[PDB]
Amino acid sequence: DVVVRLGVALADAHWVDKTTLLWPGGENKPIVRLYYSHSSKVAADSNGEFSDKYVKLTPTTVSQQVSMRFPHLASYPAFKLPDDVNVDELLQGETVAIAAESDGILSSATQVQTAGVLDDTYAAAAEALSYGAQLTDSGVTFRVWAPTAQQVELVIYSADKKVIASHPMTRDSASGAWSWQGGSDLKGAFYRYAMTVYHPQSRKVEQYEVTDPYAHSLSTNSEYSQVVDLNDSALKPEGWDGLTMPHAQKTKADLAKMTIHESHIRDLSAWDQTVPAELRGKYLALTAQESNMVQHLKQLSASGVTHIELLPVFDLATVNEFSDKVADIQQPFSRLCEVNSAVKSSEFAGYCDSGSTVEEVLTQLKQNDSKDNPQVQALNTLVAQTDSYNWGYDPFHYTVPEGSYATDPEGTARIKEFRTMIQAIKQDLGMNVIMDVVYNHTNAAGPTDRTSVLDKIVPWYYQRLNETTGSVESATCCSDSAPEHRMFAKLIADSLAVWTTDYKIDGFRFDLMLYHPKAQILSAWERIKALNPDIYFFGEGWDSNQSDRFEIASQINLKGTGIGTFSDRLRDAVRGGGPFDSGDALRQNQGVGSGAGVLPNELTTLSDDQARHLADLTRLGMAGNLADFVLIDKDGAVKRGSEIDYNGAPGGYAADPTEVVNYVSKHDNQTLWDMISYKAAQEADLDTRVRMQAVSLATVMLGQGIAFDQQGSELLRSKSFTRDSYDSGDWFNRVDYSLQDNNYNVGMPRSSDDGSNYDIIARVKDAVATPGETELKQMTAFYQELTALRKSSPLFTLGDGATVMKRVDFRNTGADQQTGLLVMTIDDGMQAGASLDSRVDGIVVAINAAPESRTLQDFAGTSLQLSAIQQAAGDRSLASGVQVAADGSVTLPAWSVAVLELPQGESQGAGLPVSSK
Ligand SMILES: OC[C@H]1O[C@H](O[C@H]2[C@H](O)[C@@H](O)[C@@H](O[C@H]3[C@H](O)[C@@H](O)[C@@H](O)O[C@@H]3CO)O[C@@H]2CO)[C@H](O)[C@@H](O)[C@@H]1O
Ligand SMILES: OC[C@H]1O[C@H](O[C@H]2[C@H](O)[C@@H](O)[C@@H](O[C@H]3[C@H](O)[C@@H](O)[C@@H](O)O[C@@H]3CO)O[C@@H]2CO)[C@H](O)[C@@H](O)[C@@H]1O
Ligand SMILES: [Ca+2]
Ligand SMILES: [Ca+2]
Ligand SMILES: [Mg+2]
Ligand SMILES: [Mg+2]
Repeated sequence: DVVVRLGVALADAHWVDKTTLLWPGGENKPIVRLYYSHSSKVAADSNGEFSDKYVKLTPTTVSQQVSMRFPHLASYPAFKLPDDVNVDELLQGETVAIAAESDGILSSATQVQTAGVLDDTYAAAAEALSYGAQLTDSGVTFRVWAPTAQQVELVIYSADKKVIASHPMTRDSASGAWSWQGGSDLKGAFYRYAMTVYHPQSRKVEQYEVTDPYAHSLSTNSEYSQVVDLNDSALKPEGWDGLTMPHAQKTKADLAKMTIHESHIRDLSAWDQTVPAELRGKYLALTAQESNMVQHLKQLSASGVTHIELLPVFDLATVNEFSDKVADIQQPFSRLCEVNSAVKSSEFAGYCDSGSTVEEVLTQLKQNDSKDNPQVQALNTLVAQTDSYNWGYDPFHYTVPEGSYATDPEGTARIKEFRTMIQAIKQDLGMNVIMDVVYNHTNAAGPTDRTSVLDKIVPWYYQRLNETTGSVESATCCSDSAPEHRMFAKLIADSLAVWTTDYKIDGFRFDLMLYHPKAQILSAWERIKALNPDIYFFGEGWDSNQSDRFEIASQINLKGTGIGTFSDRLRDAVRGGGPFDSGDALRQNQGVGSGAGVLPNELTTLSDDQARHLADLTRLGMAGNLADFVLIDKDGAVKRGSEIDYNGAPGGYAADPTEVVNYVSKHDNQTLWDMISYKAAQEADLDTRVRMQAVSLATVMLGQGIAFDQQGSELLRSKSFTRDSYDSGDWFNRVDYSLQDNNYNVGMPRSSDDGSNYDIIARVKDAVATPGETELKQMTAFYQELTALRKSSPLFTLGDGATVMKRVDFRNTGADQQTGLLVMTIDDGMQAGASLDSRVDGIVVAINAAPESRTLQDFAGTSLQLSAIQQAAGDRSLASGVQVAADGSVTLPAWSVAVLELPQGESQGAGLPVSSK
């Protein structure tokens, strides 16, 4: 045969199943071959010939199975391998697709992406097995999937990290998994997998030790995995096996009551001097029953907050778990200098031999901090490199608790402490627990990074790659994963199963769910429902550009599935603007909650029509953002929810309100208070802004969607205008449970991301006083009033979309509406069906997001009464000053919220029937 002669570039050939290669470079070329070398690079010798073995490819047509699996490759020129190819032999080393002209002169040569053929060859067999260090009756079975590795050894380490054994593992030909079976004496042992494996990024047969991707226990800072039996009673708090979910999640009416408090382990306790010092920033702070923080959460729970959602508490990578390598702001500046060489070489080096703590230094820097001298963030940006603080969207191991939140990060101790926290939240605080999970990316990839785990063990399989270059994509921020590949889908479901069964997690929030296939999220839900039939899944289902590779798990595509998604519709209508706003747009783009139209600031050009459009989105969201809900829009037109525009997209997208998570604040982007501070008119005084915060939250808390909120909205939480505070430390993320202030105006935010906002910040920042104890207590009262109202009646939380459509309506709609007045009715009368609430025949929710008093005549002649919960709050109520006249007319003061009711008599009454449209 013809010798190819006369280098390798890119990686645009795709070996997608046993006998199919997709490659643009082989088109119309007469000689197309797949060369391979076990132990070196497919390269030309001194002669210039390609002497490595090869498999010849013949042009062919893309099969239907291939086009279904990889629609983004379906137009690639297809080539067929001989049916007798030993795929397992080729996959052990480098493969290169080579095209040549009829004489054998090289036309192009490229590397091969093999994830498709790996799935087609091994995935079914490998999916039938279980992975990790698995303690059994007979002892232990280790198993790791590594279908391309040339060798795998199990390295066993002593407690002091001395090698005590290195065991060659046994490869299973059908699955490509490696196993090793031993005695029960290996319980508690540390271990890694010694890999000998070709990595296409380096084109080397690499040799390295890697922790177990199915690790369930770790040494300090995740350097070694550890054999554990999570069922061990020594790893459980007393009574763990009997722990029950305090809030039901079985029916859609159950789910709709979900009211989420999105929290972070350090944000909760890092500043609370009434938490024991040894527990600040730890899981166990939730057991400090006498602390300000825990007492505050207990009162929130009593008032109707039902779920704590935890920011990453799986093993993140971006905090060093070796305490001697970390300095926090409560510690001496001298400690910071000894762990942080960037500080020691900085303009702040003069503080190294001082006797001040870092937070004492930051405090003194506040007075002269400004846009022209952003020195608080200058020092804090250095502190952030070596402190204990990160949101943790940086996955190191998916199925071990984070070590730095434990009092002892070495070994199994963190498992019991994590469970002690979960038990404290459920049994002692009475709230369910949601975990934020981040399967959409890894912290790192490639053969060299300390935190690259999956991509060292099966290179180029667990990460999503560019079709041409083979580079790991970074749409997520970081190292994009590939949940469309079967063995990572399995890893995800197996991981969720441990969190569900062994840690008793009640629901899961999928970070960047839009990068997952719809089919994969649904398959995971099917598998977890077998373990916990009431588990709830939701996530960020924005529109993504992965739609060319598979049907994405988005808001639109999840309609009717029961998987929830955050809604950005009510969020942006009430907050104003969008997450991408910068500069003067942050002030111009007022929301319903900050007086769009009705209380304009000096920069906005918002029209009355535009303000009323935001109210349409807000009403639609209060009714659960349903595609088929019927309302009267700003022009008097009859519209389904899907016909209300949201930046060119159909606004209403859901089938049931339990598919919609409404919110006006979250860990991402500016806090609600900082948004109100950007947007409020200069003449809106401090007490008005507090009511703006409460009016904004009322659209969520009194709405039919699931209610979600940021830890501290009830305390007017500020991040000093920081938009993206993931690494902004204790300083900018502070929540003060002693109620002295809301952390506003503690220095200009990080210049790298908010520098473009310094001008507008300086112009708005000092408009009114910073909240103090009086305002914090009044906001907490407002907040607990809203959650208590939501909790008090099943009419707020109907759950079923058809039931919402049969019962929920709006008044003050159309072209003659009073702008900013949101009036929702919920029917419990005879035309709705059964009475769901024996105390009332109907409810009216009136939110007057306006600086005028408003009078309503819609309920004239009815028996309407102000809710007793709000009457009991007196002049501290959001309904303070509301008047219900004899004739049924109702007057609301400025910036007020009233829940009114028709009292139910001896039999079900007429109620508030939905108007015909
Ligand atoms: O150094 C790694 C990575 O750090 C930074 O990315 C972080 C984001 O800045 C931060 O906002 C957070 O992003 C997550 C959101 O909080 C979450 O709600 C959702 O939208 O997913 C995001 C990604 O998980 O965390 C990331 C990762 O730590 C930085 O911006 C990146 O450039 C950098 O590569
Ligand atoms: O991924 C890294 C990224 O994380 C954070 O950005 C997130 C936004 O904060 C968050 O609002 C969301 O953005 C979506 C909009 O909300 C939605 O209305 C629509 O426009 O889609 C947007 C995403 O396409 O998600 C992003 C992505 O996580 C963080 O703030 C960034 O700094 C960081 O770069
Ligand atoms: Ca940090
Ligand atoms: Ca793409
Ligand atoms: Mg960690
Ligand atoms: Mg009733």
